[PDB]
Amino acid sequence: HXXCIPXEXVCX
Repeated sequence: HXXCIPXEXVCX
């Protein structure tokens, strides 16, 4: 939701 952060973070 709202984007993705690769490494430390989430997709969605």
